[PDB]
Parts: sequence; C-alpha cells; structure tokens
Amino acid sequence: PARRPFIGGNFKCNGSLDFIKSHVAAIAAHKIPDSVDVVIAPSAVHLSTAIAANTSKQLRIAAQNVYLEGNGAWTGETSVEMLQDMGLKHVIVGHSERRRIMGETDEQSAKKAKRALEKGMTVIFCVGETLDERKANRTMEVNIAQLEALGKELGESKMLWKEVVIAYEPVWSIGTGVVATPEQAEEVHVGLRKWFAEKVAAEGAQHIRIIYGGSANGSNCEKLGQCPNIDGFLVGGASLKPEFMTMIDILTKTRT
Amino acid sequence: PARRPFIGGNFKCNGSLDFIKSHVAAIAAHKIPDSVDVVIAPSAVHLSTAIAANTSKQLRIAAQNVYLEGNGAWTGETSVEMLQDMGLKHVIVGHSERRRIMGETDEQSAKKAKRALEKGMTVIFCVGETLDERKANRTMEVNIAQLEALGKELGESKMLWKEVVIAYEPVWSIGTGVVATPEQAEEVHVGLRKWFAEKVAAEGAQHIRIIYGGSANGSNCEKLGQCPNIDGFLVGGASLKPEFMTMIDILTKTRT
Ligand SMILES: [Ca+2]
Ligand SMILES: [Ca+2]
Repeated sequence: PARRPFIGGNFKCNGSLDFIKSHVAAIAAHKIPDSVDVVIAPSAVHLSTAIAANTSKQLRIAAQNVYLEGNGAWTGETSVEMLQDMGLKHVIVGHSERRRIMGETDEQSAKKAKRALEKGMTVIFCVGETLDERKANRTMEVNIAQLEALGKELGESKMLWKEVVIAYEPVWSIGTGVVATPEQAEEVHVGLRKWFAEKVAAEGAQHIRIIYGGSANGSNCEKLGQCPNIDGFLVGGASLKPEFMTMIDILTKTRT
Repeated sequence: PARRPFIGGNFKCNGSLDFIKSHVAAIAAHKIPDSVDVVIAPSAVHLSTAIAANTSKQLRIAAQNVYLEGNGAWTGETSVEMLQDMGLKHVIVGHSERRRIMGETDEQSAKKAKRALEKGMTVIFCVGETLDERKANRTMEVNIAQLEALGKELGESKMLWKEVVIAYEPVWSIGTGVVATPEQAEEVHVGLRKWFAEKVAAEGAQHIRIIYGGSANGSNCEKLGQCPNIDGFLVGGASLKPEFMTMIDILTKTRT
C-alpha cells in the first residue's frame, strides 16, 4: 500500500522553439530523485525538440494525445507507433479539454488508452466532472462512468491496469485558479480506490497511482499531498514556470 | 488567366523518423523548378525532422491541420503561432478525413482557414462530396456550401483569398484507387470557377489555383493535368513513393 509518487506537467498549447529548449534545460538541470516519477508533456510539434534538450536520466517526455488507429489514412492525427519510434513511453489520454470542448467520448478515450497500453505505454488517464454535474450531485457517477468505459475495453486482462496512472481533474478547477480543497479531492480519490477494489482487484487498488489536477501549484500542493489517496499531481499552467521544480522538491519530501 | 501550377504531398498518419529523413532527402535532391510550387505535409511530430532534412531552396513544408484559437489551454492542439515560429507558411485545412470522420464542421474549417490567412499563411482548403451525395445529385451544392462558409468568414476582405489554394477531393476517391475521370473533375472545377467569379471577383477567378486530389498518381495524372481548370494535384499515398518526383516532372512539362 506503499505507492511511488508521480508528477506530470502538461504544457498544453503553449511554447516556442526557444522556450522549449530553455525550459526543458532548466528542469533537466534540477535534481530529480529516482524515487519519484517526473513527466512533462510538450505540444506535438515540439516533442523532438524537447527530447534533444532533455539531458536528464530521470525526466520523461509524454505526448498530450494520440489517435485510436495505427498508421494509415488519418490526416492530422498521431499514432502510438509514431510515439514509440521516437522513444516515448508516456501519453495523456482523455484530458477534459478534449472530452468537453472537442467532443471526445468516453468510449473513444477508453479505446485510445487500451491500444497504448497493449503496446507497452504508460497512460495518464484523465477523469472529471463539470460544475453543473457537481451541483446536480452527480460527481461520483460521472467519474466512475468515465473509468468503467476503460474497464470495459480492458476486459479480464487486468494486467494492463498496471501501467495506468489515474488523474482526477475537476473541470471547474481547470485553468481557473479555483483549486479543490483537500477534503473535496480526497473524497473523490477515496471513491475511486473503492471502485477499483470492487471492479478490478483489492491488491491492485493498493498500488495504482491516482493524481490530482486543476490549479495545482507550488503554494497549494503541499497540503493536498498530505491526503493519503493523492499520489501526486498533474500540473498545467504552473508546469511552464520555475515553481514546477519546487513542486518536485516538495513531493519528494512529503511522500518518500 | 495564366496560373502557376501547384503540387502538394500529404503523408497522412504514416512515417518513422528514419523514413522521413530518407524520403525528404530524396525529394530535396530532385530538380524542382522555380516555376512550380511543391509542398509536402508530414505528420505533426515529424515537422522538425523534415525541416532539418530539407536541403532544397524550392521545397516547402506544410502542417496537416491546425486549431482555431491562439496559444492557451487547448491540450492536444497546434496553433498558427507555433507553425510560424518553426518557419512554416503552409497548412492544410478541412481535409475530408477530418470533416467526415472526426466531425469537423463547415464553419470550423472556415474559421481555421481565416485565422491562418490573416496571419499571412498559405491555406490548402479542401472540399468534396460523398458517394451518397453524388448519387442524390448534390455534388455542386455540397462543394459550394463548404466554400461559402469560408466566404462568410472572410467577408468583404477578398484580399485574403489571394493565399488560398482550393483542393477538390471527391470523398469516394480518397484512398480507394478509384480516380475521377477528367470529365468528372473538370466539371466540378468549372463549377467552382464560376462560383468564385460570381461571389468573389472575375479577375480573382482567373488567378486562384484549384487542384485535384483522390487517387492521383504518376500513371493517371498527365491526362488530368491537361484539363484547363485543374492547376495541379494534392497527392496522398503516392507522395510517400518515388513517383511523387515523376509527378513533379510531368506537371512542369504539362502546365509551364
Ligand atoms: Ca492539466
Ligand atoms: Ca490527400
């Protein structure tokens, strides 16, 4: 029931070539212990540049999205095969900006994840409810439906769950500066542990990482990290700034 | 009423790092006259690699898609600003694989194009009808609705049309090996010229390029290129092969 802490930084649709070289170099220059997983996710056109600038043996690079077919006639998309050819092993799937703004459905998110996992990738799988859904008292029902879809696609092959990191990001917390309270986030995380224990495996539930995202930063992260079911963070805006490195330091001290 | 010929090659969701280096080098080694525009569009994660391998002063590199906002919280997307920072000036908008498979609407295609054009980019703007629509005798109505949307977004600023290249690709011809006959394609192109003359400008209609796509290759392209309203080609599968270079040679001889 001892879990390795995880922190991811999602650059989103931001960055120039020079900023990527500079900021990746600054993170890579920081001490990153071997006892914590640290991942950053640049925009797709910047992945090659980030890889070249990454001089750290610990720092990993992730893609922000992937398509759910292999190589073929899919103009504008990126395949799992392309990422692995570049040497990448991490990918974000189902981010709310894609679920709620660009119409990506529960099942499509689940199918993207399944294919990446079967190929041997680590998937940061995102779930979260909107303000309306929370007001209608549907928080846990929404979050569990999103996960259930993945369970459906995965099947009785529960071994693929081993490379899933679940990221809970309430939609009303994304980019708004309104971070959830420790009480709000821990409640949802506890909910998800119990679902995982019931629907997948009790021993598995003890080992899978569940991270919190949505306005997480260097000021508010320490208190959150003390919640027992919060294994780390998926960081948006702050991952573009010097305080990402400070978050790495605090995560290490809190949970290792 | 003399128009500069244009050929584009869309790699789609294909390629490895090594294949991109190798194939871009092979195209770049070919003689490309200054009297024809030649553009290739690698997948987004390969753009940097293609740029580095491109030793030609004539060859241009395009992106396969772009989003319709500037830099911000848009996980998985690419901005016009990112492309220009990389030194790119061409982008494909509204490819049918995105209209018909991934739900990209007429107006969204139009808004993507408008933003790219306002920033100074050249847009290869794709239109085309499905087999069902052609059977219901709606070919011209479909194609013109798709373009009208762009006219709507553009406005009384008809000067932005100067950097548009229209690509007609019947959907039933895309990736199927069923190329349209010269008669079928020329008919549609004539239709589009007349719309452009009526809704935009008679002098403009004399200068805008309209290219044909859909199973175009080195065997069937010469006859097509002799149609007066077909100014060149948007090439899919064949752009990944050695015959792309042969198509460049024939286009030059036919239309310059
Ligand atoms: Ca995030
Ligand atoms: Ca094409």
